[PDB]
Amino acid sequence: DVMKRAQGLFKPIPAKPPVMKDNPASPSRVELGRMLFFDPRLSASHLISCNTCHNVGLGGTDILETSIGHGWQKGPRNSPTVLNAVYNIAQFWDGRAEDLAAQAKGPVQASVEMNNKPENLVATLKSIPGYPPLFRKAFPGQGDPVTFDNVAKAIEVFEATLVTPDAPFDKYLKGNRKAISSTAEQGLALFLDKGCAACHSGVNMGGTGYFPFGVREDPGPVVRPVDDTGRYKVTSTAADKYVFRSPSLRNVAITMPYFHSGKVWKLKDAVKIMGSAQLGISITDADADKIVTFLNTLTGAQPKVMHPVLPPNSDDTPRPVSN
Amino acid sequence: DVMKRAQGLFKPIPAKPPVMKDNPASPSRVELGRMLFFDPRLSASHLISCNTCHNVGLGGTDILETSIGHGWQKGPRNSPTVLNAVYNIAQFWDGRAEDLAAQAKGPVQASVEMNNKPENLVATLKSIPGYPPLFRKAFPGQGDPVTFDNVAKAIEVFEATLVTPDAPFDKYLKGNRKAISSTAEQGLALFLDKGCAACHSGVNMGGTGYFPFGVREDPGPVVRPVDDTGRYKVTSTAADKYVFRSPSLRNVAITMPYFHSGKVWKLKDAVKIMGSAQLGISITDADADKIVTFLNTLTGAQPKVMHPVLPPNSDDTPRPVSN
Ligand code: HEC
Ligand code: HEC
Ligand code: HEC
Ligand code: HEC
Ligand SMILES: [Ca+2]
Ligand SMILES: [Ca+2]
Repeated sequence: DVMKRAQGLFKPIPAKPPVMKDNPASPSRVELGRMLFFDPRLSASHLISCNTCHNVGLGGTDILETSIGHGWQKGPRNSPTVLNAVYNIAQFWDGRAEDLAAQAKGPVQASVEMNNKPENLVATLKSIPGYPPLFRKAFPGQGDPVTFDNVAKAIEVFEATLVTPDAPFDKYLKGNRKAISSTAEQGLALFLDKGCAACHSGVNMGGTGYFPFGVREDPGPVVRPVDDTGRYKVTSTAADKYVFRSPSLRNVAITMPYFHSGKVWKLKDAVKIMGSAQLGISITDADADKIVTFLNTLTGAQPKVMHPVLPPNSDDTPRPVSN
Repeated sequence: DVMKRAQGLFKPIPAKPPVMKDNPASPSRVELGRMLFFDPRLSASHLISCNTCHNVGLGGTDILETSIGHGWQKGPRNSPTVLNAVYNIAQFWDGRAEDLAAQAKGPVQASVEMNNKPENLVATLKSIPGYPPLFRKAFPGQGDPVTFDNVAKAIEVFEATLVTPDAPFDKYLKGNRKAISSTAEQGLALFLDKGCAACHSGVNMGGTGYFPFGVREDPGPVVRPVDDTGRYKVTSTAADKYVFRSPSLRNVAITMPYFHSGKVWKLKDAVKIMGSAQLGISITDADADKIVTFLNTLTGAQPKVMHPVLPPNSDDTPRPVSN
């Protein structure tokens, strides 16, 4: 039976946030991470926060082809969702960061994203009187707790709470056959039988390893821009050219556009391109429609996040830098 | 007694949101307005929402000298707080919009702010399947409820909930003498005795009328940029040159920088400039410090807003425009 086959390849998202080794999630550290995720003072301009590009109301992404950051500069890649990102084997589309705490240091410093630097960020947080007390509560064994590393750890334990349990497919995996429609179940059988679960398996429906984008056919220079060689830039290993981490397909129906280039807006087109590029098949329009109906059952409960009330500047807070 | 004098000039913010005539606040219409306030699809770029420039975590402002909108374009004016704006006599620093619903049509259309147009906004909301149902619930007697006017009305009844009761000064006005410090009470006596309450009175501590910025002395061409003649641009009446609405001073300690130009970062400097420019006095540093201690008692309870979960695009949703 397709339910039993699925139960051998995928797992539901747990209700409880996962534990980060060597980063305990106290109430104070998670609260601090939620404040920092929404605080645009993490950026040089004081205008961009993590929620700008990973909007918790829009599936943890920004619904753009590629992100726009400091100075209205467009980046090379589509912003992947923060939802469930804690269950991926590594972070970024090329897997270059080992975990969420390592990842968070990237956007802060990237000139086309937040355009900040660690020293300015620490000075800024130290100048906001309400922040050092919260760092002391969250990192109480440190003489100097307001550090870049601690910013990254706080944001990690907050992001570990941004999981989306209870999608209809997870209720199916727990044994409720009626939680998805017959057409969704036929999409699930097509997903399994065409081979998609090789690269999109486990608790996260993906995020499990590194694969060429174009195992069987080049997706072409729009969907796969030639200069973006993926993990090759990370490892300098020729076998990594055009290799990317598979994405988690959880919440894919609400995180358009698709692929690391953001050039494919319709989920049905992304499914057909995956069949061609990865599997050398031409998926029919009727089969692609059933697979999309199945992928729509992977949208989980969206987190319900209170927007933080952030502590005010002092007169010594650094002034925004917008150039 | 200074408490009795204050009770004759100011009033505390009511706990209940005020009623908007001809815009009833049903649960559905207020919920819709909260979704729209946080939805960056109100902008051409799909990246800017009202919360970008009126951040509910940062006192309802953006803590910049002047706002930056579409294309990284800097505007001429500092963003005033949305908190308590429902109690001002008119909206914008020049009072050119009669109420919050009229005001909301401005940022949507301004090329240096959201850079949208009404027809594109309506088409975009109609293309997001979850939005027309919510407009029907909020505006049930209309055959075509997804309109620009209705967007503005929904956002108005949401903004009428963004009031900040329970500041320490309001507890003092209700008869608790100990709710503010002796030094704050001395600041209050100085505020009254120097004449500041003529222009900063009532329920909102301001927002009550139109006054020259520079009754007694020109603040100079940095703090009062010469090309920004305030209400003169609205009325073409020469007596309105450099006339601006007085701001509400509620939450002023957390809404820096100050004045419509955003050029004065320190509240103590703004107090001294008000004494010179408006009253022809040189406030001493000790008196300015007591007045700032009093203004700090005007920070009320900050609203606790759940970030909305916004309905996803369809494949017919217009794609972002970033140029
Ligand atoms: C827009 C200008 C961004 C801002 C601000 C932040 N992020 Fe981001 N994020 C962005 C892009 C374009 C990408 C992909 C880049 C690449 O080279 O692959 C990312 C990636 C992430 C991830 C990885 C998720 C995954 O691999 O599945 C995470 C967890 C993430 N971003 C988190 C994050 C945080 C915490 C931020 C504030 C400190 C932040 N991002 C800002 C775009 C932008
Ligand atoms: C491994 C060899 C894969 C197989 C087989 C399939 N997919 Fe895949 N998928 C894979 C990668 C490495 C990526 C990212 C490629 C990139 O550079 O962007 C993807 C991406 C998708 C997406 C887009 C998701 C998103 O952008 O967030 C979808 C919708 C998707 N894959 C679906 C899918 C289906 C339905 C498949 C069977 C027909 C399939 N994939 C096979 C790796 C692999
Ligand atoms: C930044 C790019 C802005 C965006 C996006 C929005 N607003 Fe704004 N707002 C901005 C400025 C610079 C100003 C002052 C302009 C002037 O000419 O005076 C405003 C003003 C307001 C007000 C008036 C408050 C008062 O007079 O006390 C309100 C109520 C307001 N803005 C609300 C608002 C809403 C609801 C928005 C989304 C539709 C919105 N603003 C976007 C800067 C920017
Ligand atoms: C009317 C004649 C006024 C008197 C007397 C005082 N103020 Fe005022 N104030 C007034 C206006 C019209 C404005 C806005 C001017 C502009 O173009 O920007 C202000 C502004 C302030 C501010 C800044 C608040 C903010 O930017 O949100 C403060 C802190 C302020 N006023 C304080 C203040 C004090 C302490 C006064 C007595 C010494 C005083 N004001 C008098 C109009 C008038
Ligand atoms: Ca995407
Ligand atoms: Ca201000």
